[PDB]
Amino acid sequence: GAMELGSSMQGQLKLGCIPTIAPFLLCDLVQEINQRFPQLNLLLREDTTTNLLTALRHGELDVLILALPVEIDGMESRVVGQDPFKMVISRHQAGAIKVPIKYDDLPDESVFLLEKGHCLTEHAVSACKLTDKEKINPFSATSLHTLVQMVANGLGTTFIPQMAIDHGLLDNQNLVVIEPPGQQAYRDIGLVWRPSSSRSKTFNQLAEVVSELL
Amino acid sequence: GAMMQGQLKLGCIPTIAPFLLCDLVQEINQRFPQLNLLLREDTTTNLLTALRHGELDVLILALPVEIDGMESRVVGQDPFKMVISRHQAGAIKVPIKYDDLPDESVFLLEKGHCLTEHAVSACKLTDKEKINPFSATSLHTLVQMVANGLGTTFIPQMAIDHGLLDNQNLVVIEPPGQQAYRDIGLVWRPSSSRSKTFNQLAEVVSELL
Repeated sequence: GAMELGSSMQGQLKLGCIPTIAPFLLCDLVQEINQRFPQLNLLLREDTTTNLLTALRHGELDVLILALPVEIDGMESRVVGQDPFKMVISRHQAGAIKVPIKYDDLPDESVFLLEKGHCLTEHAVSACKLTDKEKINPFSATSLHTLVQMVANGLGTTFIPQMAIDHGLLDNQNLVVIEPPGQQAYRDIGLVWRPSSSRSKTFNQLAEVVSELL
Repeated sequence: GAMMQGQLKLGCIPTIAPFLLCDLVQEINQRFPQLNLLLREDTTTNLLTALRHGELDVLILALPVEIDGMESRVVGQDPFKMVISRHQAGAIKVPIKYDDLPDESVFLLEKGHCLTEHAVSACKLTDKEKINPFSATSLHTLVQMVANGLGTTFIPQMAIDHGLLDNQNLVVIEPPGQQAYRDIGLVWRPSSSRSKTFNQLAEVVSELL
């Protein structure tokens, strides 16, 4: 984009994204858009899932980038890729917890999770088969950065999306990336927008670019 | 820490937490092996309510702000910087003069983030027309818009040293301000019986700024 644009993939686009995707995925999306579609100014809103859906319905955003599945009511969605889940612990408790990790052998009030309202918590404990709630610590986190920082202090473990690890969220925090126990875990990444939109061809070309980054 | 002793719940604003607390945790894990730290990232106003009601023990805010008359200790200074994309860097001349920029080109965080207050004050931004009406909601998406080429903004130095601008093709610019910085302080309750623990933590943060 540019500060000044002159006279489908051109113009302005208001995009919403969740706090568990925006810091890690939108960095590479901007560099692709800067080169492929130079005259596409891209404005960004980072908010939780239900708030972004409200902003889309009220016409304040043109398209969303969410983690699926979530209740989207009547909007149109397109999955563009999958984002694996991993577990992280510090190297102080690397001997206190065995790999392959198993939930029932862990001490309880050790699994830290984000505040409800972040779709990551419900997606993690569903993709990863975390059924024993007593594992979960009562103190819930309010951001993904502070969630990793508590795990870096050795207070337990958590589930981290792969795109955050690829972006370097765990850098210099002395952590180990452990495969999640049980069954395979991941989350769907898709674009959400209203059916009453003439920019369907603009959203789908962008959905192809996001599909290449995953 | 594991699953200057015991437990401690700390609150920090979103413009400091993703950058400063990474080093603080790695320091505490070695300097005080049994201090467990629970973290709460929220705005300045909501952090003061949680500290006042006992939900949190010690805060880390960007001073100056109204802090309930609580106990505060400034532990360091955080410089400000201006950032632009490389493909828009040839169009903006440095030293920066605000009146030469195009209008609505300075993106800023929305209300509630104290970074917008401290930046426009320390960097002496007076022409409110130069600010784009579209307010940003996170420090990460704010940078990504500037990387897209929409304009410029003020970024704390601790975010730049942490690597927020990596692989974004951004240029760092000195802002026109003789004291363009902000103060990082620890806020806790005067009634607290752990000021011997809070002050010792204030020195570890002072070695990080």
